[PDB]
Amino acid sequence: EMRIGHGFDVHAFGGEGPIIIGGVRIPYEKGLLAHSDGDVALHALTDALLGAAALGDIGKLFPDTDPAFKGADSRELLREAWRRIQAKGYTLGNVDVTIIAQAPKMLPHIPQMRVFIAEDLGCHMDDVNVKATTTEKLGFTGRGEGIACEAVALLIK
Amino acid sequence: LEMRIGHGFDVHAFGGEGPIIIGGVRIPYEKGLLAHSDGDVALHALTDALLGAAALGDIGKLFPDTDPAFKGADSRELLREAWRRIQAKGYTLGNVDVTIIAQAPKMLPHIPQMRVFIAEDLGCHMDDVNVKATTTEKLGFTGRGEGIACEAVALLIK
Amino acid sequence: LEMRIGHGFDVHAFGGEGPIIIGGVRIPYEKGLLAHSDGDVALHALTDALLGAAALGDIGKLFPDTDPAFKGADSRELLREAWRRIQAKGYTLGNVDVTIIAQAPKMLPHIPQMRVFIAEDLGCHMDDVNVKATTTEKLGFTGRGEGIACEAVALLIK
Ligand SMILES: Nc1ccn([C@@H]2O[C@H](COP(=O)(O)O)[C@@H](O)[C@H]2O)c(=O)n1
Ligand SMILES: Nc1ccn([C@@H]2O[C@H](COP(=O)(O)O)[C@@H](O)[C@H]2O)c(=O)n1
Ligand SMILES: Nc1ccn([C@@H]2O[C@H](COP(=O)(O)O)[C@@H](O)[C@H]2O)c(=O)n1
Ligand SMILES: CC(C)=CCC/C(C)=C/COP(=O)(O)OP(=O)(O)O
Ligand SMILES: C[C@@]1(CO)OP(=O)(O)OP(=O)(O)OC[C@H]1O
Ligand SMILES: C[C@@]1(CO)OP(=O)(O)OP(=O)(O)OC[C@H]1O
Ligand SMILES: C[C@@]1(CO)OP(=O)(O)OP(=O)(O)OC[C@H]1O
Ligand SMILES: [Mn+2]
Ligand SMILES: [Zn+2]
Ligand SMILES: [Zn+2]
Ligand SMILES: [Zn+2]
Repeated sequence: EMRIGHGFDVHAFGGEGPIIIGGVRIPYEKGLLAHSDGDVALHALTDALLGAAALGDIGKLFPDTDPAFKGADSRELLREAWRRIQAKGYTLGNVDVTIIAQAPKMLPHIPQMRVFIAEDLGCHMDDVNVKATTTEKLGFTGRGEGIACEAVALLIK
Repeated sequence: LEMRIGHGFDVHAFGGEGPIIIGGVRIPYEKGLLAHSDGDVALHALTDALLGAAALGDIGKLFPDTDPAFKGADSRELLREAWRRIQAKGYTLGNVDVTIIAQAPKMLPHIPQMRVFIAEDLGCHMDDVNVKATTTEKLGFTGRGEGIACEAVALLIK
Repeated sequence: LEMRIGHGFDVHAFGGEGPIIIGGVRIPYEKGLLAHSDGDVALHALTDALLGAAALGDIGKLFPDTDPAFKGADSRELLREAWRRIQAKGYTLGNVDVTIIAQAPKMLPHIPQMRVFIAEDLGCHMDDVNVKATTTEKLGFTGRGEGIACEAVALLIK
């Protein structure tokens, strides 16, 4: 059996940098407003993984209303989601993540992001892709109001 | 033997009175959605993903804005009919995953019923259907309460 | 038997004179698309989907906006070079599905020609390439006619 999933997330800028994306602290004039650590990339990825396993989404598994997850390490959440996916008999095919942001520059950090995500999913780095694109000053990402991220995931068996 | 991927995306603007129909579910809201059909963004994006996997183009290439026969149409009927044409070509369902993007109303209490509706229209197990929701934290047209967007991916098997 | 999924997304802003180039096709329009290369949002998003599935990064990494060698670049050359690298890694094409998000110009008449170009660029049959277009009902930056967005998913086989 092969199964696909798709995730999508958005956080607004606010407060002071740095931002955490893909598990990586990236310097920036602004921070990301969030109940958790604000990791848009890892939230979208988790949604894509949960989606492929028909387990719902981060909001189902870890509510924005529970004080246990305030300030939470989004990597913990990723690892918890992954344990529950594996408990259902799933194994990783591949993941592909798309960070949508006018700034900061993401490319320097992508290698460490992939290190983190490969480790969290107990897979090879070769099964994890991350990329970035701007929207050329258009939309809320273009105007510097926030960052969006998508992910797809392919699961096996 | 063969596996195929599809992607769909759809947007409707709010307008007039509630309720809204999303994933076939009547959801109470102070506003409705503007559409030629019933406005089911979630089912429109799903349909587009299924047709795209089967390389049959899209929902426009089957049910045009022009035709007055599709006015107020049950998007489930469109879904079932696109599904018939996809099956006519040899494909069976792998799985589908749908992402509703909206600031409001809350979608989560309605997701189980949406999945029941979609699993039936596609003749599959409910375990092959996933629906989720996310806000854009007040950002963009969805964040400002102007509309709702939905995305879907589908895997088909031949 | 190994299959891999990829996703790409891109946006370009309108500006300067038409025509625009989308999916390889010169499309008459009142404004152009501002880019470093020729501005083909569709092929960029598609290239990213393919590169993503192969875990080769993205177009910005492969073809930096800083390098003058890519000024005015034919996006189809970028697509074919990315594809060559993916194939060197042992991948063959499952299928692709592309969604153009634009208020105008009208994409439908041009889609057959886009599919021919993409099919040629990937050494595949047209059956394995789906392209569709949709609007966001006058919402957001595409709805206001500010630019054009494109998403793509891809399935690769090793
Ligand atoms: N319109 C919406 C948007 C999100 N939700 C749910 O609430 C949770 C929190 O929303 P966000 O992920 O957008 O911060 C989501 O995970 C989703 O399950 C909802 O029920 N209705
Ligand atoms: N830029 C666009 C947008 C939509 N369209 C067509 O309009 C149909 C319906 O899309 P919308 O009603 O969301 O605009 C699609 O099937 C597509 O063929 C187009 O040809 N060019
Ligand atoms: N926030 C961003 C946006 C884009 N990028 C990178 O810059 C390059 C070009 O981005 P654009 O597609 O928006 O022109 C890509 O390589 C992308 O990986 C980045 O490193 N950080
Ligand atoms: C998920 C996808 C494919 C989104 C692109 C669709 C779109 C037109 C967004 C508008 O930008 P916006 O949300 O920033 O609206 P605005 O520019 O009016 O703030
Ligand atoms: C991830 C969760 C978990 O507290 O927190 P946020 O940081 O608000 O992130 P988002 O994906 O916007 O909402 C889902 C929440 O469940
Ligand atoms: C469902 C159809 C047909 O009435 O129209 P709407 O419901 O308005 O949705 P839209 O995204 O404008 O186009 C898709 C059409 O197939
Ligand atoms: C395609 C490249 C080539 O210089 O430039 P642009 O044509 O500006 O397109 P975009 O996707 O915005 O940037 C990525 C670059 O690789
Ligand atoms: Mn998407
Ligand atoms: Zn989040
Ligand atoms: Zn629609
Ligand atoms: Zn581009």
